[PDB]
Amino acid sequence: SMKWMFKEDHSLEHRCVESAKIRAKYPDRVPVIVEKVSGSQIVDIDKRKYLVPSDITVAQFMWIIRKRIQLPSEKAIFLFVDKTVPQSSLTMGQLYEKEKDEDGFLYVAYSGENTFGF
Repeated sequence: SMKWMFKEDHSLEHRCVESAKIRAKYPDRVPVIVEKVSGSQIVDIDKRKYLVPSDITVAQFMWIIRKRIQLPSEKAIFLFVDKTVPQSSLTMGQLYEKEKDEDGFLYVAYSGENTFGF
């Protein structure tokens, strides 16, 4: 189970306000929080917060993260949104609706292994 440092760093209200602010200013983009699955071997990521157009796919977003942590192409990465790996043909906008947190953000976990959940 993920202990999100973004959630320990900011209160529920804080997160609710800021996500609503960013969604009002940029309604065609979805706010994303990215943290590494605890105990996974993969390198930690330098950038945690992401504002991405709802027109891009999950496969495209994964490339962004892969490139961010400079993961070799021959190494796997798996995204988790609430213990389940999301469909790569899905758009971040479609994905936002189904998996958005109570606070208005989309939380994405990543790992080098899919032993984490479903």
